[PDB]
Amino acid sequence: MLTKQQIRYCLDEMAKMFPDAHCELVHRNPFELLIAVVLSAQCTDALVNKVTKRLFEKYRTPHDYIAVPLEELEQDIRSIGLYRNKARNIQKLCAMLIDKYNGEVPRDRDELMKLPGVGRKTANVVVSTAFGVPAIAVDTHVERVSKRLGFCRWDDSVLEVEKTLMKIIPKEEWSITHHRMIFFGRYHCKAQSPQCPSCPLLHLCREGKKRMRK
DNA sequence: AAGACGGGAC
DNA sequence: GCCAGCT
Ligand code: SF4
Ligand code: NA
Repeated sequence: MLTKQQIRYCLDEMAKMFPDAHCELVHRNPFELLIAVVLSAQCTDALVNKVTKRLFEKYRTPHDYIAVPLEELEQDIRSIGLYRNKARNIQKLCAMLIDKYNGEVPRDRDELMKLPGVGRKTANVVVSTAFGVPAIAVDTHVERVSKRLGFCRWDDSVLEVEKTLMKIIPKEEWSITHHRMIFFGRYHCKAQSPQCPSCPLLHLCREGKKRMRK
């Protein structure tokens, strides 16, 4: 594992490759963000944006979603994949907003997790992006990056990764940091073929060196 | 707690 | 013919 100073180093380095890193899910309000992320599970942001482009014009409120039969909503998000559970989740999710959350989107991370299709990662993205509540959402790109660079053990839970990062990054930079990591991994340290050869972090990256040899 | 859910880049 | 998080 890397020292805290080296992880701070690494992050700072990522903050130079991606100064304007941000959430790529296109949204206009917390409600649209929430649906977007839910639709995100095991799916590219690019594709989600492609679909919500039209989806968010037909549906704009929790009442709009629960007004149509499951079938319809399913076809509206057919391209996404996992559209059955997602369609059922969204409708139930919208019902809850109405029944227990005064028709709005709750700003409490744990509360969000009560929503179907909304896990910790999803809940963290929402509080942080929509509500400014510092939080580190650990997703495929954050987990991989953390593990290859040695931010943590190759065997830690996403939760352990989250706690690890929280211990390091100042509360004030969790969100932005998280975003830079996503970018660093989505666009550089890519799962399929990482750009190790030109990686500013190859010098302290066990995964890079290992990949360079092989 | 493994398994089930279901367009794009090689 | 691997990559993008509830029961
Ligand atoms: S060296 Fe390679 S594997 Fe390590 S962070 Fe850079 S691109 Fe990722
Ligand atoms: Na949930």
